[PDB]
Amino acid sequence: GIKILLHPSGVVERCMVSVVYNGSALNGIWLKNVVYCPRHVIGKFRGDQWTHMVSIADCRDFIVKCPIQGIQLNVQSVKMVGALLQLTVHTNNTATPDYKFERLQPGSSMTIACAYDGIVRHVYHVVLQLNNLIYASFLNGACGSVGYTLKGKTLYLHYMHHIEFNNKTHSGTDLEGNFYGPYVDEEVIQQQTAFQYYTDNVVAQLYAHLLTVDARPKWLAQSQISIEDFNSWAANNSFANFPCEQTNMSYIMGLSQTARVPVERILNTIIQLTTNRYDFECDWTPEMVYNQ
Amino acid sequence: GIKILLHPSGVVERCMVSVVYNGSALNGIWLKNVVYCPRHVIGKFRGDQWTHMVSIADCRDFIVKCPIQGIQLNVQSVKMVGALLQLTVHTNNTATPDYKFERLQPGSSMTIACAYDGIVRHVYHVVLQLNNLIYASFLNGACGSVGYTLKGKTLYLHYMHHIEFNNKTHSGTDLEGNFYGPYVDEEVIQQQTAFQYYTDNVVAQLYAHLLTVDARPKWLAQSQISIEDFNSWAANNSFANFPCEQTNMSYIMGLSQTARVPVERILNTIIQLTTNRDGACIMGSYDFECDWTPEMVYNQ
Ligand SMILES: *C(=O)[C@H](C[C@@H]1CCNC1=O)NC(=O)[C@H](CC(C)C)NC(=O)[C@@H](NC(=O)C(F)(F)F)C(C)(C)C
Ligand SMILES: *C(=O)[C@H](C[C@@H]1CCNC1=O)NC(=O)[C@H](CC(C)C)NC(=O)[C@@H](NC(=O)C(F)(F)F)C(C)(C)C
Repeated sequence: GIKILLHPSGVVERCMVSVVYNGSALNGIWLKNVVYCPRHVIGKFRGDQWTHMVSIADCRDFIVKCPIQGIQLNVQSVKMVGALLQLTVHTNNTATPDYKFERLQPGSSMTIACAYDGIVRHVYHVVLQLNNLIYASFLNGACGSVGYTLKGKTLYLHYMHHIEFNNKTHSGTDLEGNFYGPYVDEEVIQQQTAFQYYTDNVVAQLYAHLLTVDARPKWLAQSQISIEDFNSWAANNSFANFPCEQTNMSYIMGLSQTARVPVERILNTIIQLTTNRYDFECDWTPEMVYNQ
Repeated sequence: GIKILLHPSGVVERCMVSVVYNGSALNGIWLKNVVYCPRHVIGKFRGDQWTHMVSIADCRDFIVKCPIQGIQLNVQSVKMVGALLQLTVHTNNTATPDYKFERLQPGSSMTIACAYDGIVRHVYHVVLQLNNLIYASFLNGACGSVGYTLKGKTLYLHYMHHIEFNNKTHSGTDLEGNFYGPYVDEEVIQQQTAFQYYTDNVVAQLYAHLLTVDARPKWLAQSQISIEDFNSWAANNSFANFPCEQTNMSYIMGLSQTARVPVERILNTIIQLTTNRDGACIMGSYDFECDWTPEMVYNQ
């Protein structure tokens, strides 16, 4: 069948640590001799206050533990890189894998390893939406949880949790310390970009339905529409211009011959399905549906 | 938010191993000094041929390796328990956690750690259906992959994969060697019982939609139907008798309160949706999903 595929959290679990600073506690990941955690554990500051507030944070206050290895690390250097803190410790993590800090483009998926007190409690699947927010699930003390993927032996880190917004949305930074979207780690109302459907993922979801549930459903459109006529419709109906990624076409084309339904009909079905309308319609990437 | 939550797989990766027997390769789990793996690694036998074929199987032909620990295991004795092989090794797994073999009932969820060659490649979420099948995703060499849950420190093993049927459905045994349902590890057509929706889980899906997507969607029924009037309809529309588990009512009654929508409207919505859905996408699904359990939607 066709399922939402997640990446095994084992390599991330061995690197997770807990970071507690003067009553505030969150999570952090431990790679080589550096621990990466959100900067707001030292306090809730704004704008350019961070440089100076990090400069006076004494390392003896950074209590860092890695429960899965039963060792308490000692901080020696503290450096702010973006909106993250790089905590240099004496002990090198023997469980460090070959990794890479890869930034996500909107529409791509990743595995969140939701962690509390330095221990991963849940893992689940999210996709970065065009508003640069993820629709996830976090409670107090979850900041520092990472979103990742895996390509063979290499851990690809994409995300670290920072803040939750009113409409059940979440934003954080990449492991280089830069937020996704115009969002910051400040507890104020922040304007969001209007939502837009990642069209390639909507098309991938419908094809997954025809390949597993029903080869010919009733709501499927009988007539085609051109990509051009769809893209003119999409510019006024909050749908992204198709195709979002030119590299998704070889997947979608292969999916359409497997399903014996040209993408023109799927696009038309998307337009006809606007009668029936957060939404969760873009969790299925064309790669994940085609490869499996 | 309300998400499909999987259990962290690191405990299972440290215990996974690969078992190869005369060109046949599949996975296995290694707890204490015994390896568990499906019995058809020694051949594709039928009926009661297993006990004789296992008793003549040379332990020197079992090539067992644990790639995450760099250990190659040596098999002392082999005994068949149910449809599973228990391969005694000379080395105790140091990473063995406190575990328990717990058989699932239909309607309950578990995390599948899909492995190949002793290494888990994908983890995903499935729910045991009333036909005692799971709707999963497996290729050749994936047998031996386990489904599991975690309650704090104890690892709860529920399932080990053995066979895939034509309609993209999968079956296997619990870790005690007994299949779920009347299915066996033989490559012939086996009658499956008709599909039936786990009503408690479909109720939990619509409640999940009301709590994170849209509180008052256009397809939510305005009128109610009683549980009994629903169960009369359920017997003719492939829906289980509500409730499937009495223990789900404490969760469902909780979801009713915070959503300000009683379960009677959810049940009447289920009935209306079977005739006037026309492509509505509930919780990211164009289908009735049994993947959302009331406990998972209510707890998180
Ligand atoms: C870090 O672990 C916590 C966790 C939050 C709370 C539950 N969901 C989460 O992800 N993050 C914060 O408390 C964060 C601190 C800032 C200094 C970064 N603040 C928030 O997420 C707040 N949100 C806002 O005030 C908002 F931005 F206006 F939305 C709440 C109110 C604590 C959620
Ligand atoms: C063990 O690793 C595999 C897992 C399979 C491979 C394809 N998808 C899976 O989940 N088990 C088998 O290949 C199994 C071996 C028997 C001796 C138990 N055979 C099958 O699953 C076959 N299915 C049938 O013949 C069926 F029962 F009629 F459906 C196929 C045809 C190889 C899938």
